[PDB]
Amino acid sequence: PSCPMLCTCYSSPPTVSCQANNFSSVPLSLPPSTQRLFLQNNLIRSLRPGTFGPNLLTLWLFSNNLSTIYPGTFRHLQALEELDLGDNRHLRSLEPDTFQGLERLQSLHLYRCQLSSLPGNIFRGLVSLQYLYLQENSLLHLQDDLFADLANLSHLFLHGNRLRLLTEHVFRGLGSLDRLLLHGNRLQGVHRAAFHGLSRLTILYLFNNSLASLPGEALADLPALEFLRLNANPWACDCRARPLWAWFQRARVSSSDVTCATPPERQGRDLRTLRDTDFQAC
Ligand SMILES: *[C@@H]1O[C@H](CO)[C@@H](O[C@@H]2O[C@H](CO)[C@@H](O)[C@H](O)[C@H]2NC(C)=O)[C@H](O)[C@H]1NC(C)=O
Ligand SMILES: *[C@@H]1O[C@H](CO)[C@@H](O[C@H]2O[C@H](CO)[C@@H](O)[C@H](O)[C@H]2NC(C)=O)[C@H](O)[C@H]1NC(C)=O
Ligand SMILES: *[C@H]1O[C@H](CO)[C@@H](O)[C@H](O)[C@H]1NC(C)=O
Repeated sequence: PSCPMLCTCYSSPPTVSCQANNFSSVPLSLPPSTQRLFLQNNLIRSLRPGTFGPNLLTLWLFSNNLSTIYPGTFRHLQALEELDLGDNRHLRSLEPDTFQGLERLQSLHLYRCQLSSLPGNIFRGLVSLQYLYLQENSLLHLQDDLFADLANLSHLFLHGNRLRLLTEHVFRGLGSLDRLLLHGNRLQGVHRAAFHGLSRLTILYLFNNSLASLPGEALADLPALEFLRLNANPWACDCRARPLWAWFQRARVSSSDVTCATPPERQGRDLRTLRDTDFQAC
């Protein structure tokens, strides 16, 4: 059985290229030796157990039409290092054990799949994961401990969702994280301890959200921070600004503008142009 129907196969490494055939299902008779499987740009609707072989290292399923990944689909892909399920606009939800088995996975792409929520334990056990792309879904909340096992995660992209709050332990377990992108949500509130333990984080984007203030304790929990983007938020330059203002007095970081939206008498000024005297009556 040497190459799946309408695909092209290569031997070093063992690769099966099945891109752009308008397939409705994953082709049959995948050689067990296959390490790279390229199924992007098809119209595949469902995935089931018994479809993928155990030697896969790379599996690209982006730009398909997936709506259901049945239980057990990925369970025996112990070796898998990269899984891209991005751009499946009707996917919508994932069952809680979808990634069980994938303890060697290093990159997981879930961008643009209409996810509105995730199971709280969906990323459990993904101890190898270094890159997780969840941008441009419709996510409304993230639970505490949603990433708690992801000790090696370096990039977490959550921009372009519908998040309103970051809770106390939403980022617990992310001790290796280097970049956290949360721009283009609707964030209104960040818990004072939401960034606790993010000791290696160097880049934080929070621009284009609905933040009127941010707690001073939270920036202080980012000792490694190098670049912060805070622009396109309705910053309140009243007594609420004092902790962020104070942090910026000491901070050595690159930053965007932090433009006051309110009160009218400070609208348009940068929050760093305020002086100690402006906060004396707080
Ligand atoms: C892409 O997947 C979507 C969602 O499963 C399909 O839209 C469903 O299509 C059937 C028509 O056969 C309807 O019963 C459902 O109302 C549709 N659901 C939604 C949410 O639109 C669509 O047919 C699929 N297209 C291809 C080419 O695979
Ligand atoms: C601010 O962020 C939002 C994402 O919430 C951006 O908005 C919308 O953004 C685009 C249209 O301008 C489209 O790509 C989307 O279909 C639409 N999405 C949502 C969820 O509303 C908006 O562009 C961002 N603004 C800037 C200047 O970056
Ligand atoms: C798949 O490929 C064609 C031709 O390039 C594309 O335009 C078409 O819409 C796709 N097929 C189906 C069945 O929709």
